[PDB]
Amino acid sequence: KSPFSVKVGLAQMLRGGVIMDVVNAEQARIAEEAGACAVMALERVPADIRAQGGVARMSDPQMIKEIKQAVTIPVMAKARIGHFVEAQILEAIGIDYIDESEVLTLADEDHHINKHNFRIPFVCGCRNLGEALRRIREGAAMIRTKGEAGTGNIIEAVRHVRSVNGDIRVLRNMDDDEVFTFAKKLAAPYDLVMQTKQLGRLPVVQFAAGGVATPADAALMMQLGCDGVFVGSGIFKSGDPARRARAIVQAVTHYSDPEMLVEVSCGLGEAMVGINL
Amino acid sequence: SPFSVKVGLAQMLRGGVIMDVVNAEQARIAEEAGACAVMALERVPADIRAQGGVARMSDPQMIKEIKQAVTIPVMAKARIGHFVEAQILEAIGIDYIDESEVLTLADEDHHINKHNFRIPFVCGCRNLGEALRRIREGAAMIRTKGEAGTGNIIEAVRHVRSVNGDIRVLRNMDDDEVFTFAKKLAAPYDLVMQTKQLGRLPVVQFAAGGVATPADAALMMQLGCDGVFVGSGIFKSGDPARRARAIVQAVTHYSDPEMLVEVSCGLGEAMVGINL
Amino acid sequence: KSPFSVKVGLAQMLRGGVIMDVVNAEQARIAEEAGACAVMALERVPADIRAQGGVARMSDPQMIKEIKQAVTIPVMAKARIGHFVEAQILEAIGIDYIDESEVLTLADEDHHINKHNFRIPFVCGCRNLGEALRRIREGAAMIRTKGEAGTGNIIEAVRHVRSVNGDIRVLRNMDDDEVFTFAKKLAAPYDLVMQTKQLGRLPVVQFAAGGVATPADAALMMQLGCDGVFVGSGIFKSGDPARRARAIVQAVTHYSDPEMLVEVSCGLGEAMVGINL
Amino acid sequence: KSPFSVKVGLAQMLRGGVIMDVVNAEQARIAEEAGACAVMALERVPADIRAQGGVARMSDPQMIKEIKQAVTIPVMAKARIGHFVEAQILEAIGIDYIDESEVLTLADEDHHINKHNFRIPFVCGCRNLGEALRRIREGAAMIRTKGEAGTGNIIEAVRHVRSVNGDIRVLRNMDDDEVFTFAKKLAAPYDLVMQTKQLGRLPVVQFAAGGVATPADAALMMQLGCDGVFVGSGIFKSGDPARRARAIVQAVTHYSDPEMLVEVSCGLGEAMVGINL
Amino acid sequence: PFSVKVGLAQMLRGGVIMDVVNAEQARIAEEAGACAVMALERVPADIRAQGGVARMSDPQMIKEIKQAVTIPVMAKARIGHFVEAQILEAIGIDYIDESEVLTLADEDHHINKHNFRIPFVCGCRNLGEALRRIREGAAMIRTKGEAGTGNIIEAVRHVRSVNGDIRVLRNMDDDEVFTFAKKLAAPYDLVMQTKQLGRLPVVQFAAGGVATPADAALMMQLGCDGVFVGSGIFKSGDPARRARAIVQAVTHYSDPEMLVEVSCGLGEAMVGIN
Ligand SMILES: [Cl-]
Ligand SMILES: [Cl-]
Ligand SMILES: [Cl-]
Ligand SMILES: [Cl-]
Ligand SMILES: [Cl-]
Ligand SMILES: [Cl-]
Repeated sequence: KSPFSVKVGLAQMLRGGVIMDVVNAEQARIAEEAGACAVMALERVPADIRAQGGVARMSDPQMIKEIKQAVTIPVMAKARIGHFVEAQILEAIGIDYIDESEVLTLADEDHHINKHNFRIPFVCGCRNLGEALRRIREGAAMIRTKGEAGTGNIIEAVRHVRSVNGDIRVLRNMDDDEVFTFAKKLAAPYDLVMQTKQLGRLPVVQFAAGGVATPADAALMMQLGCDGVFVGSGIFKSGDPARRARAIVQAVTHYSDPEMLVEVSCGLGEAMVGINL
Repeated sequence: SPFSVKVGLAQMLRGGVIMDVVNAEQARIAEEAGACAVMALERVPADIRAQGGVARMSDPQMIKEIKQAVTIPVMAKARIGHFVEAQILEAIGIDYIDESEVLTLADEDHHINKHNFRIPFVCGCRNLGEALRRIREGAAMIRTKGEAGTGNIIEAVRHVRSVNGDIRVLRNMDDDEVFTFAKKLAAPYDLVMQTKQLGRLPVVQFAAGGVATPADAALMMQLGCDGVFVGSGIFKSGDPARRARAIVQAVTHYSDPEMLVEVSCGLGEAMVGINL
Repeated sequence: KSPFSVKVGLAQMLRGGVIMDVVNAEQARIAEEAGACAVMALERVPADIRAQGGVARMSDPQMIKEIKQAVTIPVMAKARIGHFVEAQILEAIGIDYIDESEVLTLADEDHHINKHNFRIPFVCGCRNLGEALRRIREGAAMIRTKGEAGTGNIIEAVRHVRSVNGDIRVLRNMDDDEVFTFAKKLAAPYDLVMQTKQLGRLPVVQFAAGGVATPADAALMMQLGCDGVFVGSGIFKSGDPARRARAIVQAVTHYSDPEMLVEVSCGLGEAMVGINL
Repeated sequence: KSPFSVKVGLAQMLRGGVIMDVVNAEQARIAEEAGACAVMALERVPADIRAQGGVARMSDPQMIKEIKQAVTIPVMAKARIGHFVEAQILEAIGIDYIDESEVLTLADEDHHINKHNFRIPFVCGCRNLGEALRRIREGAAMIRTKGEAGTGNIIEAVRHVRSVNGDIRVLRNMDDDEVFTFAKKLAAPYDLVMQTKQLGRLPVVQFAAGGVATPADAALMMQLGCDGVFVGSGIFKSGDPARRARAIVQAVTHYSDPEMLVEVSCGLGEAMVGINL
Repeated sequence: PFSVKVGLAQMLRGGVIMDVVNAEQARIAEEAGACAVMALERVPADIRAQGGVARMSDPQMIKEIKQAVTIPVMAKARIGHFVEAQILEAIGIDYIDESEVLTLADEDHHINKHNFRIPFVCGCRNLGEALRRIREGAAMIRTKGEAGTGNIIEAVRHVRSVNGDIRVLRNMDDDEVFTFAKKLAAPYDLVMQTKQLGRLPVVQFAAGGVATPADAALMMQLGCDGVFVGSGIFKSGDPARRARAIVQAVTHYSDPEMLVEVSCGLGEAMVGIN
């Protein structure tokens, strides 16, 4: 198996999981104790990046090391889009995944990181199938929806999931002779388009992200065909994070069980208020 | 059919007022004033409008508290397209789901597939095409969208006259022209024809959005509605129990001006609202 | 005589009069004592509706009953445009006229009340001859100018009076064969256009309203050919309402007597400040 | 019976008929022998007016007298729109109807003839219900569709018939309170709009005209609800002009009988070629 | 019943329908193996070139064609001209084509085809249009293609559009079908029927610009049930030969050796217009 396949295989172990944003070791422990499949180490949640502005960069390696030592589940961290040196540093710290993330301040407007130059697997965002496939061709081993970051509004995530999955379904029964033109119109590599056609799904793990605020939101993403979910702001910017954390984890595990969804949602305290754009 | 059963259930609400309530005391006041059902929520449309934020399905705990406090039917709101919010609501054991545009839209392109549920749904509309599209998706009851949270009836009047006006056009239309009419409404032809034959919407049809006074409520009834929703209009007024009873009576006695005078007389401050 | 003629006849008794807005029984008494020909009962004057905003509706029947009991002159009250139930309620209270009024919040954007379904006479606003005739065909028994409400600026009333009267004068000597096209261009019913031509004036009583703030303003409206005037804000939002009320009444009665106009205007105290749009 | 009701009654005798354009007495005789209910005397058919251009006016009274003497059925003739003196002349010749016709050169861009000043009944064209009602208010006793003149293409006639009849149907069940606004939007007299509502059809005889080239076209107009048809150009250029005339007459009389329509259409010779605009 | 009319048209599957202007041509079409003939007084290439108003053909010429052959006879009525259709039905022909090559008679409404006993064919350019025509009572659908040019480009476009949207619909999330029906402006029930069947619920032919055997076989390889040919045939050295070649191309559409043979030495195709 190729080095890319190995990275793809590693991310498959996250299936059925919730990845939680954490700003310190206590939060990392709460996330792990609630049953998160991984933590995403950062110095500012997307809701605070949105509200405060400023330039948002890779976190101090010291804070990332503190998180990595506090838990036994995988640790991810964010690098700015195109900032291949930030990614070099992260990889050298010994974390498990890099998220080349649009919630940080864009560092390169025209090019993403060449992810094939790394041993560590990367996650990238997308809003549509063409974007997902372009990120994979650059070497992303996992894809998430961009959703809308820091608002608690699931609308954009739903749009992106339906866009990606919808185009995958179109591709499945398409006349093979029309696939060349479809690849052109997606601006995506033809070989990856054909692989997606043969598989009937994205050739890497696909998670939802952006605006998941409630257990209902998380389960909705799973019922729409995601492999798992990222939660950022939605937890520690809520009234009771440990309980809310557990509730989201349970919602993802038991996504097709309305009785369970009722139980975990019942009396959950204040959700993040967020912002309607 | 299971659809015809849901549609038959909603018929009991004809002649009624459905009231928004935020707690059990309010649910009791609504029931005692003679509401035909209550709509459980954590924020009235006037406060959603004023405060903003993302508005979602209410905590199932608060909904259970309301459902235990009254013996009339309980409805609750789910965001448009949020089929999992609807699954949760159904699992709580309430009577109706309102797939509601006053909450924050969750799916810009698709509504809930309401036929996948046992519980009946209410949906909003602004015109006949929209009403028929919602019914085809499985709505068992339709309301006007009106304008939410303003106390201004103008939009509800516009929507009621739009829906009823197109129904009246359809009634005497040349049959050969109905195909093109269905196309122009972007509505399913079979439901268009059913509406033509019936001379009205094939489900219960209520007014909603901006009903603030007994006069407003009776106006909606005189324009041909089966009943009215009231949200903000009550508990954001000076005396809600009194105002609640007055709206109920107005709907029951909608063609009786002497009664309308009596229930409107000395009612205290209506919601101030907003001219948008 | 037809029921419409009876209503028209009843409004003719207001000719030469001033109709005053009043918010309580004391004000109604002051208006009556100053010689108003009728009072218009309401919970908010147009200057306060303009300043405060909010939805403005039919007044509480209790306050209207209190006004009706406090005076022996006719009582009018306002209903929102198109709100035929508000009008039903007013008629059932036993007042003398309904004003289907644009100073309240519009209830029906496309249709006015079908005024022929009522026994009580209605007043409606207009800005031009076509609008006046459309209101009359719907069953208005009296017409007023819309003017500009709540500003104390007479400019719009003058515009509307000159527009209506000017088109009436055009109509008077017009070639009969051209009247069909004129009716079309006014979007007014041909029969009412011809009746106006034969009469040489509106077939109902015509009052000025909107922005009448001084005795000079009131007399100007009368010299321009109005049958009487409405005053709202212009009085009780002035420095001394009882004196100002009397002065306006006298100005309307003695509109062509400059010596009298001087006397009633002399030392009148502060007029409403208003707003120049 | 008002003088208008008498004119309207006279035109009702044409119901179920075909009116044919004729340029001389021989053609008038052929039209009558084929069973036309009336003839329309003119010096140029609409297909020649279209092709040649020039100013098209009232026909020479000599040629109209020659036609009127050649037949015992009613004789109509055309006057230019607004040309009330052409209409005076026609009436003084002693013909039976005047067509105030848009196929002649417009004489008054803003005003039609005041048809109430004449004893003779008039026919006017329309494209929609508002136009029809405006012509009737001016005194038209009969209405035809304008269709498209001189092309042999029935599309416009169908459009106009469906427009008029469609709006009549809308009007029939409309909320009475909404009829005022409907009259305004049609720019039509309210009283005539209400009369049409009560009757459920136009208050005068209504014929199709413009582009009727075949028996199928004629019967189509009748099945769409017309009282009869005008034919101009569609007839007289033929192998056997008399045969096409008879076929159209039979089609109108037997409009709901497909077997009869087959028979009269079978082997009819060349129809007018016409023009697709 | 509608299902009877739809069943009848299914017999035309694997066929070529040929435009004919007289009885000799109808005989040649039948002898060459056409599954039906379309009677008309002017081919679409002459309608295009000459202009004028184009209407239903004289019933006499239609009767002459119907007597000359034993295969089904179709004829054209103008869009919305329901009386032309009444007349055609009364002559006793087998199908009516409510046709856009004739001059449009109603800009806003088609014939209400359910009021007739005879099956109708209608044109389309896309799936929404096809479903609307079917709901009005069409028992068979054809591509509009481009009429009277001999250029297959528009037929290819329309076939790919219809079939492409059918394939999209087949594996679409059921919850998304309501919005898809709205966007097609098509009746939801017919959209769902199409989804369940995986094809149009009536027979679907290619038409417009089929000029060669290669064109005909291309339409079959793209998933059509058969083809219409108009202009493409009768102006020829040996009209009978081109007719037979197209029939054979449709029957043997996946056999390149056969396609070579029938195309070899065929004489001048219609010149047409780009
Ligand atoms: Cl940025
Ligand atoms: Cl929203
Ligand atoms: Cl307003
Ligand atoms: Cl002209
Ligand atoms: Cl009138
Ligand atoms: Cl055309």
